[PDB]
Amino acid sequence: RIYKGVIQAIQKSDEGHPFRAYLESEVAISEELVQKYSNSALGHVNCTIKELRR
Repeated sequence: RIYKGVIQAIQKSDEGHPFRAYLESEVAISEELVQKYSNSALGHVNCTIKELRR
């Protein structure tokens, strides 16, 4: 129930996002990137990307 990332959330396209708002997303990805480690469970693969976050 993401809720935040619902279907209507697509409306964001209508809001014609600026640009910097997306950049900040880097903080979100950073959180996920670390979560990607889960993929590393399969020996290792996504963990390699984690290196980016350092």
